Amino acid sequence: GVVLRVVTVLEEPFVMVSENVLGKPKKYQGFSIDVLDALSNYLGFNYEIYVAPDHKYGSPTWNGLVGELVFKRADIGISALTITPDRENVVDFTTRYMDYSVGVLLRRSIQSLQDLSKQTDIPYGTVLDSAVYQHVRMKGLNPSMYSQMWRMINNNVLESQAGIQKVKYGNYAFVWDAAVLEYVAINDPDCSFYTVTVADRGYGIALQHGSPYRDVFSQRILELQQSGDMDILKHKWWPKNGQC
Amino acid sequence: VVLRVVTVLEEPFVMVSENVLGKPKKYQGFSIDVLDALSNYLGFNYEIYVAPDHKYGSPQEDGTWNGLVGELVFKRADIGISALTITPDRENVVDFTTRYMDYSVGVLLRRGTSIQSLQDLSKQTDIPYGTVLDSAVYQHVRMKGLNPFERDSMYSQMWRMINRSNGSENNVLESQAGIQKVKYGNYAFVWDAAVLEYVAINDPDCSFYTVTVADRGYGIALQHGSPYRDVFSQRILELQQSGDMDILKHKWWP
Ligand SMILES: [Ca+2]
Ligand SMILES: [Ca+2]
Repeated sequence: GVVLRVVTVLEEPFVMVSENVLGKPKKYQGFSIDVLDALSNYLGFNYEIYVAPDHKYGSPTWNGLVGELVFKRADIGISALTITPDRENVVDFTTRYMDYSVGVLLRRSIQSLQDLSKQTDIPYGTVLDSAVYQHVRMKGLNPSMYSQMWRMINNNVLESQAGIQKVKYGNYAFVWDAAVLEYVAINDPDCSFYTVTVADRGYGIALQHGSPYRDVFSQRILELQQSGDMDILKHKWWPKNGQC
Repeated sequence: VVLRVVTVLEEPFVMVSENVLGKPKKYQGFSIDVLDALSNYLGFNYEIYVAPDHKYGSPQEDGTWNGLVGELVFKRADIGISALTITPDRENVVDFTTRYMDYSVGVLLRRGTSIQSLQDLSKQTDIPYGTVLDSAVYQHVRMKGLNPFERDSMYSQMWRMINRSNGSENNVLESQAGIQKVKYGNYAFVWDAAVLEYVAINDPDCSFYTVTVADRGYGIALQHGSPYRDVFSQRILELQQSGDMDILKHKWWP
């Protein structure tokens, strides 16, 4: 079984450093890693993991993870990497292995992005100029809550843990990646958070443009999705089975 | 050049819009708009033709595919368009673009009832329900209702209703059959939500009303190793992320 280069980007609980002890090789865990193992175990290929030098997903030459692929320094790119047209142009993606959504972190009355966007008592924002910021903008100016969210968000934003922390010790809701948020919520030592749809796109696995693995990879991903296995894997990192 | 486009009639994905003496048929529909979007951007032209066997395609015991998927495997078509879902068995023999819309299972009911979900429909027996015998939905239901490793209470019920006599009681053998059974009798029809939705909307009497999540997606099938695969996905990604797709979607599902 040949060895493929896997480049990742830390993002809990998608890709995390599970082990890093002086004198030992770094080990990783997480939903994205599980999917890589499900594919490696079936297709019989092996691998070595390394993080994107800049800890960036990749923005237009290309930087970050996508860049590592465009410059053929990697073979696969496992991370909470969203499938977008620009990227799909420079690299090749599999099928989405999970749907990407925008969520809101609240502090222990709001129950939906709709309520969050009808009230003001609780200011709310995201990470300035980020993917989510642009998403709310783009939607907010279309031609019916997004418009009231943009009117609001567009002062109140910031740049990620800062937002997480705002909600914790102050009055503020944080709009951001829902899977990330949910994990943050579930695993909070004091259980001070609760989260609150739609899917504009999805998380993918990138391979270098014209890779011969894309096809069989997508097959295996679809099979894990349609068989119900993805869910067995999703519950491991996102279980509404207890704690908070 | 001109690309051969195969398809399967299905409302509102692909329908006949124009068919009048001494003229070539004209098709319309959500899937048709998407195809046009691709056609205009990549600037290619096509000629539409329907799946010889009116089926999306199943792996036949000869070791070859029939239906639409089959048209691509035998290189008779270049593009496959319709409410075709991206599935492992399929993607293994043909190349799919990224999904262009999500596929959810839904339920068609008759005005007067108050079933809020598949969960509810599952917890009552007063209104018998079902789907198409041996269809995709039939399988899914049987699969999740039979699984012992993870016993889904909902699907278990769903499953014992569907096969109440091995399928003779509540299953219809054609889409139209189940739809009409809801309207003229005591029956709930479990089918493709998008399809049932177009039917709910446009019912002349508004005697219908519909009600899950999605594990699949409808995709554009191309032939194994198609050169158009990558580029086709790029623009679908574009239409979705740029709210455009949502407009085409409000077109047939207002
Ligand atoms: Ca590409
Ligand atoms: Ca394929």
